[PDB]
Amino acid sequence: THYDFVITETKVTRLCHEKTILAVNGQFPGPTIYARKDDVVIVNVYNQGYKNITLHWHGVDQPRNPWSDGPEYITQCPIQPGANFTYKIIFTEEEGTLWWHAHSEFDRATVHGAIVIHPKRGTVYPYPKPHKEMPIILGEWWNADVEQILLESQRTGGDVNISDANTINGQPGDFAPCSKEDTFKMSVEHGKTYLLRVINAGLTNEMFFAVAGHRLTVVGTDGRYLRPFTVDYILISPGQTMNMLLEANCATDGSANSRYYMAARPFFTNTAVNVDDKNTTAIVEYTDAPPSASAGPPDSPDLPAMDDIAAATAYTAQLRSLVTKEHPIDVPMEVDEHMLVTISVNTIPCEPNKTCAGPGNNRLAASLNNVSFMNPTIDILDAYYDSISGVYEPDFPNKPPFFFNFTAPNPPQDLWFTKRGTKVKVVEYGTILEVVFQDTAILGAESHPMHLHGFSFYVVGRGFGNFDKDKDPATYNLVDPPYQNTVSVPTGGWAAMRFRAANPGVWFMHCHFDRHTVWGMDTVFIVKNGKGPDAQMMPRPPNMPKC
Ligand SMILES: *[C@@H]1O[C@H](CO)[C@@H](O[C@@H]2O[C@H](CO)[C@@H](O)[C@H](O)[C@H]2NC(C)=O)[C@H](O)[C@H]1NC(C)=O
Ligand SMILES: *[C@@H]1O[C@H](CO)[C@@H](O[C@@H]2O[C@H](CO)[C@@H](O)[C@H](O)[C@H]2NC(C)=O)[C@H](O)[C@H]1NC(C)=O
Ligand SMILES: COc1cc(/C=C/CO)cc(OC)c1O
Ligand SMILES: *[C@@H]1O[C@H](CO)[C@@H](O)[C@H](O)[C@H]1NC(C)=O
Ligand SMILES: *[C@@H]1O[C@H](CO)[C@@H](O)[C@H](O)[C@H]1NC(C)=O
Ligand SMILES: *[C@@H]1O[C@H](CO)[C@@H](O)[C@H](O)[C@H]1NC(C)=O
Ligand SMILES: *[C@@H]1O[C@H](CO)[C@@H](O)[C@H](O)[C@H]1NC(C)=O
Ligand SMILES: *[C@@H]1O[C@H](CO)[C@@H](O)[C@H](O)[C@H]1NC(C)=O
Ligand SMILES: [Cu+2]
Ligand SMILES: [Cu+2]
Ligand SMILES: [Cu+2]
Ligand SMILES: [Cu+2]
Repeated sequence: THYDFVITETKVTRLCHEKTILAVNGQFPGPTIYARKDDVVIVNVYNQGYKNITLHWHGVDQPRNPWSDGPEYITQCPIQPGANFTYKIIFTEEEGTLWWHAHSEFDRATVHGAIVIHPKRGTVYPYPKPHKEMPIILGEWWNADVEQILLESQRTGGDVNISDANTINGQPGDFAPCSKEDTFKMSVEHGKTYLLRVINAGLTNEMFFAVAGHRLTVVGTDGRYLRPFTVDYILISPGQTMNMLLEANCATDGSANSRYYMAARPFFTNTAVNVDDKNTTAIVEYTDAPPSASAGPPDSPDLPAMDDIAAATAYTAQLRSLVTKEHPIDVPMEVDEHMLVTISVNTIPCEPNKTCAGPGNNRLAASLNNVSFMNPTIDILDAYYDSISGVYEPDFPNKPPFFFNFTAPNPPQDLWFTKRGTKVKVVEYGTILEVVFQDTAILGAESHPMHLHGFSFYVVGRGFGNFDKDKDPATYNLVDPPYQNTVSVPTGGWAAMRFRAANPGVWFMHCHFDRHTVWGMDTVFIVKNGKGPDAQMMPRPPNMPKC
């Protein structure tokens, strides 16, 4: 239950391009954290790299413990080069696959890895024990330094350059230059069942994923078991994890191919904007098969087309929490407070005496309820703890300031603009929230993977168009809604979720597309202390990084 994570400058080559990246213990992707349910894991982080950095344990509630949550300028100031910081990871309700990643600038492009939470001693999976288990991390690679990719977009105000490759476990696969020799491969035996722990650690796109010749029985997401269902492909958004069983029963007598492509490719609908639409591949190989069976290329799966919204919708519609005596559910039935949160990509005016590259030669930005989040220089949590004025404003609104036909295509150019601010939403301990995410069509309808630190939540409804507060709740799933930490909000639509705010602390909420995070598609919940020691935020650790 103890790890040393040294942030290292590491030389890595992909697509024949060598660069120095930040990595953890010289590994890209980084090491897997292994835990069992309810473990407490300690990670000593030594920053031996060239820049400020933080780490985040994605999907771990961290009850009463925002100090170890990681988001830069939200719960901590950064770990400076040459400094260290000890994170305490408190696992509670989570069982399944999570992941960890840098939470500073675009550093998670290379600084990320898996978290595996096994059933605790004396318990077992709700499904037959898989023969083997394999993390499958989907990601992106840029040939350029990712710091330079970010800085350039900061300077121009235009869109972030697309990645040069999509990757599986850091490897682009068979169809990228200088990549076929090191394509990720996994061995399977006929008749055995394998648990694929799929993590979308990319920065930019939701992804379709499939394995040629093999159906996938999805059994969990975001650390919570799902009602099992079997499919030919999945959709997975950045931030999400999805666990699924693969049954390796293809013929090993030579009558069938012995190699099958695992493949992923974006789900992306904005036909106006560029995208890294390159597929990424890995190989599932039946090892106990004759050498003649691997003669030709591996079989390829049918992936949905990149703009196939129906295929995305059809996968997401199947997600339901597993509800059993061993795995019960607690859907909040009586809501204390409703929020409607509009999600938009925006512009702000270009700074004086400069030309910008965003829409209308303005600067790109993003907003929640038309507030474009701006990081403070004293982190929110310290400001909250020490009652430091002039850092944040506790009046993030429950509703957008101006109602309009949110999802009507091509809104007028005046609706592009937003306004920066550092606003948070303060709630009393135990408040039951229904948060309805509403995509707008400003600068293009787009599916946003909204993520809440400190909590998972029940996704009780979703639909296309404008959420109707007087009709859509009538068909909410209040019985077994999926319990997620990151929700794919529909393209040009809405998603409703509920949770009890019973974790005292300072909790970031943001789109898990990093470009939208930096552009300001974020806010913060401050959950006040309740009554009782168990409802008290932990005290500040002695060696928090200085601001
Ligand atoms: C989001 O906020 C921006 C900035 O406050 C709003 O844009 C302003 O709109 C008013 C008229 O309502 C103009 O007088 C200002 O000049 C605008 N500011 C600009 C263009 O920077 C925008 O209307 C809001 N959008 C919403 C609420 O959807
Ligand atoms: C790395 O992080 C540190 C801590 O946030 C930054 O140092 C602070 O910079 C602000 C300017 O915004 C000063 O007001 C503080 O006095 C600094 N605190 C220190 C030095 O402890 C530093 O700027 C960051 N580096 C980069 C490149 O962003
Ligand atoms: C739909 O919102 C976007 C608009 C734009 C428009 C950019 C024009 O400069 C870019 C984006 O990044 C991929 C967006 O996510
Ligand atoms: C880590 O940082 C602390 C300062 O907070 C320092 O005292 C210590 O020597 C550093 N190195 C370790 C713990 O190995
Ligand atoms: C981003 O892409 C453009 C090509 O569209 C290229 O000119 C530019 O150099 C790229 N930026 C970086 C930092 O590589
Ligand atoms: C991936 O893309 C390459 C290049 O377009 C294509 O030849 C190959 O068939 C694709 N693979 C799959 C599994 O779709
Ligand atoms: C900077 O912008 C102002 C306002 O548009 C303009 O009057 C001034 O000439 C500019 N400075 C230059 C071009 O050096
Ligand atoms: C809102 O916009 C949609 C899409 O154009 C349109 O079908 C609908 O009629 C509009 N609703 C109202 C009330 O104008
Ligand atoms: Cu995350
Ligand atoms: Cu998170
Ligand atoms: Cu986050
Ligand atoms: Cu987004």
